[PDB]
Amino acid sequence: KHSVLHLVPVNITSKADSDVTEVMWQPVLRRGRGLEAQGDIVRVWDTGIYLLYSQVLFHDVTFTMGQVVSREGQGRRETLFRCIRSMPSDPDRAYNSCYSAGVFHLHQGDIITVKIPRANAKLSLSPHGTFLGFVKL
Amino acid sequence: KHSVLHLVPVNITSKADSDVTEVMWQPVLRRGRGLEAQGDIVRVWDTGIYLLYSQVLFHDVTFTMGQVVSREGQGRRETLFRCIRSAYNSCYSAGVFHLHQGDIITVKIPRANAKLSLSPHGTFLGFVKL
Amino acid sequence: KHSVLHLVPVNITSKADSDVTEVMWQPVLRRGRGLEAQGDIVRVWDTGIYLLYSQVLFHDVTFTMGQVVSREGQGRRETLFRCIRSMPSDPDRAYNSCYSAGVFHLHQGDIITVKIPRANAKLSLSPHGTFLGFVKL
Repeated sequence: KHSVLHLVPVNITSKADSDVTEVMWQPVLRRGRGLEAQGDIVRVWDTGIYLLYSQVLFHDVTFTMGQVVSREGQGRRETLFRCIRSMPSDPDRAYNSCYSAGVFHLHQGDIITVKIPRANAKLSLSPHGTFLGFVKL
Repeated sequence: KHSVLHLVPVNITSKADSDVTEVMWQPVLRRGRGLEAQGDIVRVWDTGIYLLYSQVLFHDVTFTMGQVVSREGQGRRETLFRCIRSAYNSCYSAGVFHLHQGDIITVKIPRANAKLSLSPHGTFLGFVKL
Repeated sequence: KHSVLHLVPVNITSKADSDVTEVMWQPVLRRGRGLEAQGDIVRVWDTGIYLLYSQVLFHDVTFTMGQVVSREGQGRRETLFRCIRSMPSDPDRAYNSCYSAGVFHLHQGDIITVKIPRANAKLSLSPHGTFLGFVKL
């Protein structure tokens, strides 16, 4: 039976003079031990091929938002995929979700990140609006 | 072999909405018998972990729309995932969830008389047991 | 171990009087031989049930936009799924990734196309923004 992990937000973080916002994740479903949430990143322990999906629900008013999913490993940062979505100007209509997913080879030791490249991004903590998960294939 | 069900619309529903618009679903691809379409709902007969995806293609032009995918089991109703958006506009989302025998799955658009497309390649619903 | 294919864009074909734009793909992740990328289309050699996903990032503004994923097989073309957005009013608010995916029975001898139904559509060739993939289930 395949290893899987579905994660939802506990809170959002944004370092001082960075222009980055990330999510502190918590597991709500887990089978197997190939994956482990460790705060705002997810560590891979079992080398192999994984379906990886990300949704973020944005409430920002700025031109465009979108999250970047990348894998740190082997001295590199590699971008796996990115979701881009344009935002309305009207602020009471800023409720837009961005879903992307793909299949990628991950090695044990790799760190997976989900970054939104603005500071203090207005991201929903709602577990059904913003989430992240994994299925070993 | 993984159990699967891929479903496409046959119709929408009734005037007075209770603030919701729904879809009658027709299976066009199946493997295994642990999932069953019962009109506007899908029943889960085999407890397990499932990929569940949903797309809805809107013709409408209002506030926000999007769809709410939920499960109701022994006692309690629970939102699994949602797609939100602000003349043709598709809204896709998906996730992996633990579904229980006896579960009713619903896909509800939370507005009255939403104009939804019945194109089987614009609005659809699916399950893969993992 | 399930067969898989993650593909990224090498180029865009678009015939002078055809109203359509296609993507030439190349695999960056491959397991098994049941699928074969070929010019602007993917051939299916191993009959089965497949998860298929597609994202396109559009450079275009002022165009109602999205992609069509289809198969040709036993005599006739068939639309599997599409993604669609209205991407008009404001040109500074145009960028949107369009993602869709589904599970489909593919037959040996099937060609899989991703098409944008407009002449000379401007797409990002970015492998993080535009991609196609397959997982046999």
